[PDB]
Amino acid sequence: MSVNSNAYDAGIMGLKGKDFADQFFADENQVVHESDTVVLVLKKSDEINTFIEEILLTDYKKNVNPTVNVEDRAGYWWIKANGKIEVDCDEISELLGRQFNVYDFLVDVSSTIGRAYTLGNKFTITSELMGLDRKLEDYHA
Repeated sequence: MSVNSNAYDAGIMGLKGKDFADQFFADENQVVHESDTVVLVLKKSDEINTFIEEILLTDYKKNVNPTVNVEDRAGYWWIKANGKIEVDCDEISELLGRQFNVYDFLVDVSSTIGRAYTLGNKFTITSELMGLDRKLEDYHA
């Protein structure tokens, strides 16, 4: 009837504190087998923070692609996309140093998987190339 309860520090070191939760769900890092996904990681600084918000949600949300999904891991942002992605030159560069360049991105950062080619004002990074082996997908003897 009169069951008093005041915290659980007497058992928190065993109840919820001892349930081996660091061995239930892993996925800390899986292996990828021959994938044509568009990947590229950029340092998480006051630079990426803003530009990323714009660049992606501005163009990729308003009109560009529903993919270009970001993933926050240890500290840097994980920008992954399906098929191909393309960054505009004017949004980020504006906040990342107005009148900046285009190849600034994917030049030599943490990593940027995908072929980047710029044209006028807007660079596109591909990671598929339409499949280098579309007709040679298989060849034996």
